[PDB]
Amino acid sequence: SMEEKLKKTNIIFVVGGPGSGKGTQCEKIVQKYGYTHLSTGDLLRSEVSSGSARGKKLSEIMEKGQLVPLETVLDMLRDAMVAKVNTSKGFLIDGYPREVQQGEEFERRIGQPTLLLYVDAGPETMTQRLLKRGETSGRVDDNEETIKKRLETYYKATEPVIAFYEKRGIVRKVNAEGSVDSVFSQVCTHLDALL
Ligand SMILES: Nc1ncnc2c1ncn2[C@@H]1O[C@H](COP(=O)(O)OP(=O)(O)OP(=O)(O)OP(=O)(O)OC[C@H]2O[C@@H](n3cnc4c(N)ncnc43)[C@H](O)[C@@H]2O)[C@@H](O)[C@H]1O
Repeated sequence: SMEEKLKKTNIIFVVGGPGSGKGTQCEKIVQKYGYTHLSTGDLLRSEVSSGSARGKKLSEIMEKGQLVPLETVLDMLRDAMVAKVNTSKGFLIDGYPREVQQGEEFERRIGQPTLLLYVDAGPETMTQRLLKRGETSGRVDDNEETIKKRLETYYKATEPVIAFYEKRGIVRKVNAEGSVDSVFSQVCTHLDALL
């Protein structure tokens, strides 16, 4: 089973706000440590690209800055894991869990996290990076009004996730401000402590 195989492979939740640099940092973790980077947003956007009726409904939700329903995103993530479970040296789950129920369901049905890497940026920094990214086409959810809704959703639903895992004792926090290299230096100090 999935649950059985995953007991021998580390799972790291990587959680931060929109434009926190979480994805950027996950790609550097892959380069250095050779974990599997799975992004729920990337999975959802591929389904938009497919032009399915579901992709249509997903673009509407993402373009409003809201959370896709839990079962839809958890099933896609699960499939992505099954596809790599026999070769993976470890999983970086980027952008899930984004609400407390998402963590509960994942742990009940898939597996338990070793670590939550909290990429902690301020909202002014987040807004700057997303407005900058929005100067090129490709992410229509970088619309300035959608940036605001994404930040609101993050503080309402996603910050409570950090506090939950903090109590459990698995949170390692990095200051997400500064250069990519300076943020990654912190990430490495924490990962090198365990890995
Ligand atoms: N679990 C879930 N449940 C329900 N719905 C879900 C879900 N997961 C996703 N969704 C849906 O999908 C949507 C999109 O989510 P995501 O795919 O996670 O997109 P995001 O919040 O923009 O983060 P992303 O990883 O792309 O960007 P990053 O912070 O790396 O920042 C990248 C930008 O910052 C720049 N940057 C990075 N580090 C920098 C640094 N140190 N200095 C300057 N710029 C930096 C980069 O160059 C780049 O421009 C959600 O809003 C939601 O609707």
